[PDB]
Amino acid sequence: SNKKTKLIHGGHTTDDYTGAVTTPIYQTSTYLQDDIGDLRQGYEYSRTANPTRSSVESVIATLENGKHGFAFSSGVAAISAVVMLLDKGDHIILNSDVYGGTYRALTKVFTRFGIEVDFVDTTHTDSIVQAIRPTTKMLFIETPSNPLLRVTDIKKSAEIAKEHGLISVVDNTFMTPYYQNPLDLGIDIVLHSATKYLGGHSDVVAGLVATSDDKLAERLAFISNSTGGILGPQDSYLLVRGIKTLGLRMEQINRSVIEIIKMLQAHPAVQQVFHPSIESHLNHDVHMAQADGHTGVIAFEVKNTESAKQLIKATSYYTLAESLGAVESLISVPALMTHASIPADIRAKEGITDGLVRISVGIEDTEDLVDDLKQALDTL
Amino acid sequence: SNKKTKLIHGGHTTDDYTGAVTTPIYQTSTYLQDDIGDLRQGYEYSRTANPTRSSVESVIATLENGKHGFAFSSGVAAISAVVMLLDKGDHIILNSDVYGGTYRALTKVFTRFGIEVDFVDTTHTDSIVQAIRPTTKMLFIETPSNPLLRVTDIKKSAEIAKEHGLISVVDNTFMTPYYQNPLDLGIDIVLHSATKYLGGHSDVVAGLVATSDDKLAERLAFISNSTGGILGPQDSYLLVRGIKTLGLRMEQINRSVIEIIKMLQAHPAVQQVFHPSIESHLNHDVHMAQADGHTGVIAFEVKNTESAKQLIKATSYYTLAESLGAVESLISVPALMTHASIPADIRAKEGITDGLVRISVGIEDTEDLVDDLKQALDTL
Amino acid sequence: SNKKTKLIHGGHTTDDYTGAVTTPIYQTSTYLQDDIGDLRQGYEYSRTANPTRSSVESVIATLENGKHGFAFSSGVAAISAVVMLLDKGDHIILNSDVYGGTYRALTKVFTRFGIEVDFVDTTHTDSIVQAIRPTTKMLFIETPSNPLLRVTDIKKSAEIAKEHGLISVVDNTFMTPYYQNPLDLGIDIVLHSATKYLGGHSDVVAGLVATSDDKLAERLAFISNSTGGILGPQDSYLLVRGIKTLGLRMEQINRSVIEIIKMLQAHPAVQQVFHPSIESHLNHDVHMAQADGHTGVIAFEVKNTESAKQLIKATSYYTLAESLGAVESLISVPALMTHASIPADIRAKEGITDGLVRISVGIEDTEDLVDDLKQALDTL
Amino acid sequence: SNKKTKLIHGGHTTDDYTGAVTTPIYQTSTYLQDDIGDLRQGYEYSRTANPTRSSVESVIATLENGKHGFAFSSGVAAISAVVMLLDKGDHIILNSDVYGGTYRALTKVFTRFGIEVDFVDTTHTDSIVQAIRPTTKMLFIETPSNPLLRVTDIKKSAEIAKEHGLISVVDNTFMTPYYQNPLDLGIDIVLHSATKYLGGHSDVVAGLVATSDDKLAERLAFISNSTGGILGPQDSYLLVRGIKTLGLRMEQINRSVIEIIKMLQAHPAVQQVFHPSIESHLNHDVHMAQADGHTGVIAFEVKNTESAKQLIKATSYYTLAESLGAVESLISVPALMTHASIPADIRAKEGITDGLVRISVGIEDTEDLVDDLKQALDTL
Ligand SMILES: *Cc1c(COP(=O)(O)O)cnc(C)c1O
Ligand SMILES: *Cc1c(COP(=O)(O)O)cnc(C)c1O
Ligand SMILES: *Cc1c(COP(=O)(O)O)cnc(C)c1O
Ligand SMILES: *Cc1c(COP(=O)(O)O)cnc(C)c1O
Ligand code: NA
Ligand code: NA
Ligand code: NA
Ligand code: NA
Ligand code: NA
Ligand code: NA
Ligand code: NA
Ligand code: NA
Repeated sequence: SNKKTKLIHGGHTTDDYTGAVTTPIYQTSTYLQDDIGDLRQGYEYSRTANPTRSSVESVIATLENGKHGFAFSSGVAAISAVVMLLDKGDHIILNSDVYGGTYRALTKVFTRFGIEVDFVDTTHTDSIVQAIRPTTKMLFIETPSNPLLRVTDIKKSAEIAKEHGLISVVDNTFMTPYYQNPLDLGIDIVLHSATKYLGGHSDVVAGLVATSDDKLAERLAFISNSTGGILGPQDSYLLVRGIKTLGLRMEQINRSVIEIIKMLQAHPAVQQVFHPSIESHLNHDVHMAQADGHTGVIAFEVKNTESAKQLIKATSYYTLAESLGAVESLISVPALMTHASIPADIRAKEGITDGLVRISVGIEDTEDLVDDLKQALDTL
Repeated sequence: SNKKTKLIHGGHTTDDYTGAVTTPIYQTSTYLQDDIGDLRQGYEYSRTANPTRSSVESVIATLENGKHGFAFSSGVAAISAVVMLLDKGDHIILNSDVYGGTYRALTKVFTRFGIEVDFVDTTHTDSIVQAIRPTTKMLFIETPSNPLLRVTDIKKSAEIAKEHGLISVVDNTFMTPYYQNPLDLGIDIVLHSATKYLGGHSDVVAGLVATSDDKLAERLAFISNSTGGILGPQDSYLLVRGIKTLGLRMEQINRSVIEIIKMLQAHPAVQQVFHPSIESHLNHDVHMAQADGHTGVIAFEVKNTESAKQLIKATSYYTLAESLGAVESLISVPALMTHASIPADIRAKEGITDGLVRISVGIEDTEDLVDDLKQALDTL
Repeated sequence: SNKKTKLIHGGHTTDDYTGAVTTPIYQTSTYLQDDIGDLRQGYEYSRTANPTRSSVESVIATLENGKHGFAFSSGVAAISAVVMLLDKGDHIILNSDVYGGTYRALTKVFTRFGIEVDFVDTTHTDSIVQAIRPTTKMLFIETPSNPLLRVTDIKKSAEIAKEHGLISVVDNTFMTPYYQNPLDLGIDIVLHSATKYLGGHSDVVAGLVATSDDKLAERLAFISNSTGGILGPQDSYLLVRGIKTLGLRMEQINRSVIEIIKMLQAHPAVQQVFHPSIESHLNHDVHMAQADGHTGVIAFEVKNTESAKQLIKATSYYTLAESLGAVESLISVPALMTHASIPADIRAKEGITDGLVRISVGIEDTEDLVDDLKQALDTL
Repeated sequence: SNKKTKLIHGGHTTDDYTGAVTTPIYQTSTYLQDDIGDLRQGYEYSRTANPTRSSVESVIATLENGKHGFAFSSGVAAISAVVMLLDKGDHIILNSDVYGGTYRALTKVFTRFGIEVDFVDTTHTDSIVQAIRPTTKMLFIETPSNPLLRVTDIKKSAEIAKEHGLISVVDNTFMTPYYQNPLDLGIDIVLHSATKYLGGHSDVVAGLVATSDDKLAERLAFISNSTGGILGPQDSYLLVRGIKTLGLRMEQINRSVIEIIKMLQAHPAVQQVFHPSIESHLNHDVHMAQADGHTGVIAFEVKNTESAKQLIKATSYYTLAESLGAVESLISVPALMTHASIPADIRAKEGITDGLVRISVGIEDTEDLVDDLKQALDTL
């Protein structure tokens, strides 16, 4: 019914056989057949299907109001499976600032296979309409994006994609199914790095894909069985487990995000703050129209590299590590950690200043996180 | 020193920190950094590297006398990573009868990306030399093959590939590193479905790749990090564990294989038997030159479909399931289970008769397995 | 600092070696020694200590403001370890209505070893003072208790125990360290069935013990190493993981508990309601003095057995199963499931009527849980 | 049929529901009930029973030709459960040189509960008959024992126990069910530290108990459910897995043991060698009558402490660690590691000289292990 209930009771996450209230971990590769071709419960080889992976697929299908779910060994494995729906000569439109691993896969792997790619600022959807070529097959958007949290209108992207015969894809990692459901907005395929909020405990690398489209689902299933980037049963189980607390975690994170943003906007050592909840943020109205909460990723500007490093060292509760969506609050400097390969002046032009800090808000106490960052900002 | 010792002490499979005599299971996704860019032990994100996966990679590199190892979420994920070394327009030569999942990936996925593929009978290596096009980049061989155990000369394939500038790849699943080491024979890349003998307990779906080539290793690492078909830590641990008993298991299996083949050749209800140990087998001398033992996969002909099904039902210790390399002995009918999509007359032409039976010998008692199959054959 | 922060950053739950932000799972039994007796990090045999178990012990010590932690294979293993601090002829005072497994262990196992036991209504602490014999060594209390949630004054029990030289023990399962810390109130030893709220996901059977007493800790360590009821590394890891969300879960549960109690008190098909938050509840003031929140266990009276069974069948979000502290809301009938062995008239005398229902509130949406139970109560 | 077959197909280690050829890992604590008291498959709470633990219990019952199996969190947890069959005032006869953890539990824990214990040299069974008191309830023997491998006649111990109404128990760790089956010889209860050979990979701490006695089984079940020293599902699964290779491992170990003993007896730096295969060993005939193979534990005398330490440092394939039954060969000095608490002169009197070395033979190559130890012995 309501979301926190659906998180607990949605999907199949009990054992029909023994009644176990948690999904059994089928650490197995093959299955007995009573007669050639007669499978007791549909299973014959774990690559093709595994009952624990099936459980987590069922969960992500349910939570995104889709019909079919797919678990891959990582977010980029999910993304590659989706891109492999295309053929050489086909063309993809993506938002200009996609995740660096997505960019790296597309421009360094799939263009070698004849996939054509254009990166486009989708904060104006007419920019998509201009980018459409006769060969364009796919529209792939993240919203909001990293690390500047640019918002793209999901419903209009869906309409554009429908009118031009495009497979529409949304990378919904930053919002999770708890706050944003692209399938409800006409999108064909939604995916996630479950490594982030869904697993939620920094202990699983996984990707999840959902669709309501039977034919796209058949093609994704064939790709996943042929290229084999499948999530194992232990990790599927840990995903199912971590998703149970997703609503509580996201809501704690959102409370903290509101307070932290008030603090950041007030503080003199902080310049621009990037987050879709700020009403002056580009496409704020759009985000509130397609989502009923916020991501825990915030970026803000301190003065320079040394200010940023001092910030990191002076916090007690912000941890320096890769990834986002942990229980811990994480802190990073994109210009040094994710965009250090881009030349400095291009970084500056794009907004990736040396003092740009990205925090991923965790589930620590709101007051502690506000106070800790402030006292660290006070030391500049 | 000797192989059973190297299986126990080869690779890094203890914890340097605590002294744990088994590899810790790093069920983790990210790692603390003491300063931006300073990684305590080289780890920063589990997709890129994970210490348990690193352990199993170290093992497969050691066992194949390579320098670099790679663990993927399945055998076909390893194969796809290797194929993604190529670009559109490049061409691959494979043995005509490759594993059906390899064939399916190549002809249904990678040709859509402009990879050109020719399937060629490599039991005569000059057939490779004829198939070489100006665009040919890769030579990929299984030996022995499924389900008829056709043998390909690995060292000559390596020489051909060297002389023509081809990346040479051997799928070494059926023999394991215990009996056959393609890298020692000049091959550039060796891979395995670790789902089969290496894991050895029917409880892990995994692939493993080894190379001594620094530049090929860099490209494989980049592909694996960008497309993300990585083996998880729990499965890496179970692989490391199962590999410990590989020598003992393979040797039990080989003893059983010798006895079972004597029985099969003697029995009147059995016609042709396919296995490289039979001296009349094509390229028997070649196999004995490149290997010092045998695969546990045998195929043999009974009269028809009903004979085969009666065989399956009458055995007590042969289990009907997919996969091979279990502790259990497995039995299957290719014509119904792996080649049922091919038209019947093509099946017949290729040797896949309705009565062709494939067994994968397990580690049960030799006498029990010989006697059980015989009494089942006696009921025809 | 504040509790939700301490839950994330309290204890040692990262890897010092690799920087892994989660505790590695040391699925290992023994450890290399560089020289006889020189242990790299203190480990020599997993029964005696295991680094994953050490992590969870560190967590429970931190969360209870103790100094030493101990993980056992179940709550009753923890309880038995504590009771084995005593010698034959020694005497224990417990609250009259202890958990049935505690009662069963004490009266059916440990009295056969000469441990003397008296069950006493500790809601009046002077009742403890009367029960003190010259042989009395231990005072063991649960608060609040099952299934009627009787409250015992922890601080006065601590004072009594100090003055009479008793080892004081509190079973703190129902409240968790998040709401009640008996060690801060003078108690010598606190324990938990971590099977319930701490693990919190119905997927671990475990016990946890904490103390600040060095000498009691030495004796508990010796007992645990000699009788061997140790929690394994995988379960220790899952405990550490589940404890991260304990504050969020308990707080969601508490919000639901307040609303559900308002509903129950209003409903005509419900008679008495048992929960320490009700101001007419015996020792309500005491509970609010020793705790800053509430357990999720509520009991209430419907009319009879058939009413109770109809309730169970008519709910959509209350699940019929054993245990408490799940993410799911659980429902049970003590008179049939936990006290069916007691004669009916004794049941009635004790308050365990046929229509006594026990719910353990989960983390589903508050409104859904209130509405679901009401509409089920409406069908009576 | 034959033992290696029974190891693979004995017990229930597949999933009836999905056909999974390996036991699912029920990482769960509780089970749904369709109606109050109606359990779908007999499960209601994992402490009481868990389907993965049930699988391993089934295996150990099968392998010991018993009827009931029990998995505990460690060998000493199994031993304590068995001892808790007794009441205060009851008396136990054990062999004089029992495992130090058994001795420590009995004399430091259970005597505090009024259990009386006598340690007796059972290599002459009439020594048991003399030790029998009117209060004697249990006869507990290890054979062969640690570290001097003293052999006790199991069948005569069974007869004595029957005639005097004693519960007879054999700790069968060192021999495993593969070579010695005390239940077939009249013994009431057999147990194991599965930490050693059965798990076989140094990655599980576990105990296993088997019996054919329905009433003893009821009492063991009640004890295990009340005191709660249960083996978790992940460890139960790893036990089931490791037991598959037990025959192959034990047989490799036995081949190595024969060769290593020839070498040791020949070498001039080695004095006495203790192992039941040596024909001059006390009760050699008895051992060959009750077993059809050998333990992998050997002890032998070098000259002194410095010789022993030089031996340890000079080997390449003998690892210094606690425990036995690994895949690795392990080496230890009892006088320093397991008997360092006993005064020196008592050590000497008992045979625990400073130069007494204990090796546990692993599954490395036989020649490597013989040669490695010899060249290390050559450096003295
Ligand atoms: C309430 C509920 C739903 C409803 O899903 P919506 O499409 O969001 O209304 C789905 N699944 C479960 C298990 C529920 O309890
Ligand atoms: C003996 C030994 C080797 C030797 O490897 P080969 O190339 O086959 O000679 C390698 N690693 C370990 C651990 C060994 O013990
Ligand atoms: C704040 C904090 C504490 C403080 O504990 P209290 O005794 O409750 O004040 C302890 N540990 C950590 C990690 C903390 O962050
Ligand atoms: C052969 C066989 C047995 C026979 O057991 P024994 O008592 O040793 O003869 C038992 N179980 C299985 C599965 C077997 O295959
Ligand atoms: Na459900
Ligand atoms: Na649609
Ligand atoms: Na090693
Ligand atoms: Na080479
Ligand atoms: Na910490
Ligand atoms: Na105190
Ligand atoms: Na079986
Ligand atoms: Na008997």
